[PDB]
Amino acid sequence: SGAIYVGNYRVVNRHLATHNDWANLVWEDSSRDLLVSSTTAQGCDTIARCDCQTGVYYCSSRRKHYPVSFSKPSLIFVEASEYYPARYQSHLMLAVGHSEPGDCGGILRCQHGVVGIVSTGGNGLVGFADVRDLLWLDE
Ligand SMILES: Cc1ncccc1CC(=O)N1CCC[C@H](C(N)=O)C1
Ligand SMILES: [Zn+2]
Repeated sequence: SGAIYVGNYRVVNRHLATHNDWANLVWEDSSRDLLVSSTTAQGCDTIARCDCQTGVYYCSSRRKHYPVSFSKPSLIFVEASEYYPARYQSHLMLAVGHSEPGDCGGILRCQHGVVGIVSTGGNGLVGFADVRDLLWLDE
């Protein structure tokens, strides 16, 4: 689990969104596994605006942060789960690293700020849903 809080927005994995997230929906994209809901309180996470391919991610199944090299956001084939049939997920970044299903929502950060959140995994490869292109998160 996990979320990004920026301005009056909450960014979460779409497959983990709550009834409150859907009742205050701002934007959602099944192809990216992203959902953004509105908040009353103001968040102060910083979103990275860059093309960094190195960063650090939080892995809750190990209570540890790991440094990783990751690919640029792209369309990647993702196996079926209880939340989606087999499909291509867009804006996804892969790295060699550990993850388990409950790790979804852990933040990936570079020197510029928040890059994305864990969204997929398996076979020792972890995938992060990018948020750097969502320029509206700051206004
Ligand atoms: C994160 C993880 N790590 C290892 C094994 C398995 C997983 C879980 C995983 O990949 N999923 C399940 C939930 C929805 C995901 C999606 N965006 O389609 C795919
Ligand atoms: Zn960066």
